[PDB]
Amino acid sequence: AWPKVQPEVNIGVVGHVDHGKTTLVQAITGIWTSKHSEELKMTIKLGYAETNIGVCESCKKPEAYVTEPSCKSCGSDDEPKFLRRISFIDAPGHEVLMATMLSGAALMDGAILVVAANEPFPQPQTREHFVALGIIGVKNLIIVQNKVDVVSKEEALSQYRQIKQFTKGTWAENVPIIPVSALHKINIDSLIEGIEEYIKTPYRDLSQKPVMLVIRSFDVNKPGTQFNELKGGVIGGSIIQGLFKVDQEIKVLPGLRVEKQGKVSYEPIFTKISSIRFGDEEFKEAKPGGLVAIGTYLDPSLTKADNLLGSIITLADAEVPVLWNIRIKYNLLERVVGAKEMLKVDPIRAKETLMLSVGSSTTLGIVTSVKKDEIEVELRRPVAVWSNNIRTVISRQIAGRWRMIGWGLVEI
Ligand SMILES: Nc1nc2c(ncn2[C@@H]2O[C@H](COP(=O)(O)OP(=O)(O)O)[C@@H](O)[C@H]2O)c(=O)[nH]1
Ligand SMILES: [Mg+2]
Repeated sequence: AWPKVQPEVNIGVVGHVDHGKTTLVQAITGIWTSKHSEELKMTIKLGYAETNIGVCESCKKPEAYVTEPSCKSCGSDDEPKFLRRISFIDAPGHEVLMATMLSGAALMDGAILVVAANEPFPQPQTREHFVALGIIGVKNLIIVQNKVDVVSKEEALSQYRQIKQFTKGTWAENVPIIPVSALHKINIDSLIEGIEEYIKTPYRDLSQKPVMLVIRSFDVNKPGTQFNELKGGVIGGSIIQGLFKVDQEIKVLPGLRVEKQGKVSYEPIFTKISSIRFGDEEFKEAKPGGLVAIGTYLDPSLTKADNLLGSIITLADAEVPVLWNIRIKYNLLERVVGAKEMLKVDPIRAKETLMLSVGSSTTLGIVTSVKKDEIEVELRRPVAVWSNNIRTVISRQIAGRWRMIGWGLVEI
């Protein structure tokens, strides 16, 4: 029947708070995103909801589209044609969402801009998310008009107009607008069809060296003491490129922090892949797409606290520079994140202490020199630079709190 494969596409869900991202994700997948549980909390709150997509050939559209191995909803006893498993990226925070997208933490091959039909468009967060979408160059964008139930058939009209006008003269000039109610499960199939049409699975260079982004780490082992029965540490993450295998030898970068009297260094952590799993199904290899769990032979202490948070996984023999001093070609956002006002950002200065997030990593840095849009930065925690223009997000000290001011590309 329907096979069991890992997800092959990451689709980000963006849009202003209370507009219905989580509800939309639940509509498509049937999963309520976690782990926010009770509102709480540098841990990366990110929900990964998965589902398979299929087409009921014997049905017409959009009803032919299903997420379960049945076509009964269409009226056929045939089995649907499996297409692909999808992974959705959802966030509890607007700040968290911006930091994830701008730092290259939330790898997405396309996205979904959630827009409430009951609020004036575009809301501030909708704008900022749009700029974010543009910057990281996700062009496969579906704009979703949500909450169409609490609005007259003619108010969504006005909204659509506003959207299409907002997009004219931009790259999103031709991106579609699909109206639905996430809450009432209305016209969701159409959105699946659209997801199939405008957000296609990209070609992936199987040759490139394997890189995993560690977005979490932990200890599976239970409270009752195993006593030598202990399962090794598990690392959760997203694979950027290439493939990892079971039993494959890998290393964690930068790795273990060592301090020899004011002498700060990092030693790569070497281990073997004991297991791979997406969801609750086990696998043999792991490619880009979706959130993976990697069973290792690590001592569960090294991984217990999301301790290897902000790290990178590569093959053990891979030549990846772990840099202490980096160069960034940066840009300043027009608005400080989540702030109401205008041009309240000064370009980067001399001895300034910043907070840089490169991927899942977060470290303090000091600017040593600054050209125009070219800054040299010295870090308290080095960064594994696995490609040329990997991205970072920049925060400076304002009023006793870290505030995102810009973003940039690392250059070597
Ligand atoms: N009337 C209506 N309400 C909705 C719809 N979708 C979500 N809501 C409500 O909006 C609130 C915010 O939903 P949520 O999914 O948490 O939004 P997000 O996570 O901020 O995108 C929830 O209390 C829902 O009850 C919709 O399609 N119609
Ligand atoms: Mg939510």
